[PDB]
Amino acid sequence: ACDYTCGSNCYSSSDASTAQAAGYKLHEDGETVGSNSYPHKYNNYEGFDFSVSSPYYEWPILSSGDVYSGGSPGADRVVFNENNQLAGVITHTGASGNNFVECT
Ligand SMILES: Nc1nc2c(ncn2[C@@H]2O[C@H](CO)[C@@H](O)[C@H]2OP(=O)(O)O)c(=O)[nH]1
Ligand SMILES: [Sr+2]
Repeated sequence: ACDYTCGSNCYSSSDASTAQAAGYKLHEDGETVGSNSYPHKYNNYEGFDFSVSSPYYEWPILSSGDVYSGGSPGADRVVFNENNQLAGVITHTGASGNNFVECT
C-alpha cells in the first residue's frame, strides 16, 4: 500500500524522507536546481492545515524514485519547514491550474 497517493503515483514514507533530505540540504546550502529554482518557498495559498510551523519550502518528489536533479519536476512535491520537519506531500494532479491538493 502507498503511504502517500498523488493521483496515480505511489510513495512510501521512505520516498518522502529521501526527497526531503535532498531538498533540505540544498536549502541549507543556499543552492537551487531546475528552471523553477527548487527548493523554494511554499506560501500555502491553499490554506492547508499542516501540524508543523512555517516557513515552508517545496521540493519535487519523483515517481521514478530518483532524487530531483533538474529537468521536469513532475506534479508532486514534498513540503518541509525550517526545522527539516515534513509538513506533507502535495500534487498538482487533480487540481485546477497551478493549484495543489494533498496526496492521501
Ligand atoms: N499553488 C501554489 N503555488 C505556489 C505556492 N507557493 C508558491 N507557489 C508558486 O506560485 C506560482 C503560482 O502558483 C508558481 O510559481 C508556484 O511555484 P511552483 O509552480 O513551483 O509550485 C502555494 O502555496 N500554492
Ligand atoms: Sr518508491
